[PDB]
Amino acid sequence: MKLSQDSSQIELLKELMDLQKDMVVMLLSMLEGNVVNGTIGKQMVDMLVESSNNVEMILKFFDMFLKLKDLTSSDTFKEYDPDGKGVISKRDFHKAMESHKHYTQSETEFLLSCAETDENETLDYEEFVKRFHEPAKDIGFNVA
Repeated sequence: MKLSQDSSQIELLKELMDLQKDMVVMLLSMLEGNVVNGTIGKQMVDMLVESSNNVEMILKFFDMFLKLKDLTSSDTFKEYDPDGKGVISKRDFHKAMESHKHYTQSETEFLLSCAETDENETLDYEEFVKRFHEPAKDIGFNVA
């Protein structure tokens, strides 16, 4: 949550999510040979219950950075940016995520903060998506 807004720690965020992927891998390894209603599975669900808030916040991170893809690829976004140039205004981006409306206002402002601002007020949303979504696609798979 903290590193996403800043633009200098992209590599640190990537390393952190790599560590998260390895942790989920070890948990899946923990879950080998488990029978239905197994003791290890019960202990795992207990751990998730103890870490409920953190799991919730991670899931929100992943869900917004996964819906970013079809938000960008929707036709509403492509008509807020009719040209195929690939740069959209900040106001047009705000209006696009409200026409899509799959994002709340909190998600709206968080995505705006995490998006790099430009002097032309037109950010490369291709750069935005190919920086954020693909890591989300790669690591969130293990959580799912």
